[PDB]
Amino acid sequence: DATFGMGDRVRKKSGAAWQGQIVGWYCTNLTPEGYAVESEAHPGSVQIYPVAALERIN
Amino acid sequence: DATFGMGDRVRKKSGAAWQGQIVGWYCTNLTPEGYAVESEAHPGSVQIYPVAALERIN
Amino acid sequence: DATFGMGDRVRKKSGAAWQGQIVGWYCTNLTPEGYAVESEAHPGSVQIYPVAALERIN
Amino acid sequence: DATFGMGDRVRKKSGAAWQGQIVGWYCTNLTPEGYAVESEAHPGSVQIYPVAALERIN
Repeated sequence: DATFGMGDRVRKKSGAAWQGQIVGWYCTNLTPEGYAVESEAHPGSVQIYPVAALERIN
Repeated sequence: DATFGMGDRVRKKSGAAWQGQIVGWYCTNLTPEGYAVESEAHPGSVQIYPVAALERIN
Repeated sequence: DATFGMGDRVRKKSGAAWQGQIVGWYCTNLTPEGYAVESEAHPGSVQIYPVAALERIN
Repeated sequence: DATFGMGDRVRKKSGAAWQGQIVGWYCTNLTPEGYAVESEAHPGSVQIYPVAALERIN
């Protein structure tokens, strides 16, 4: 079952930074559980990452 | 209700090209209906677009 | 000649937000003058945009 | 000095696929030597990667 849900606040654990709300999901063979995250600093900009790259915060 | 479903083959209508399968979805205020599309030419690479930017093909 | 130089602080004019420093450049037929911009809120994350999408700030 | 030049044909070595021509460059602390690559399959679409992720082909 899904690690995050819509609206969870998450950030990238390492490397390039990103922080904001879960706004969608995707699934490919390379990334069977991926999420779309809308930046809380840059409204409207969305980046997609594998679940292993993300952690939930407050 | 959703314009596309998982696995639909879609392409960008104009501007930068992209073509492949729907592999997810996202929703923000700027893009209330968006999709993740995995390239059929470049497996594993995914880009996200608003529904208005995409059209279904075969 | 180039509208921006390395290190200029710029933001997206409209739509999805982005703000930070110019860190590179690109040129294609669709985007003959494009820039890479590293977010000032999310260090390490870089997005690329056409010059017409960007404006210089302080 | 730079590993690639404008117009070199390159591909991603591993993970998500990408192949096409070098069309620009970028430099950040996380990625001190990065390149913009326009897909040869999807004209106009550009992705950016660190040099270590790319290899030159024919």
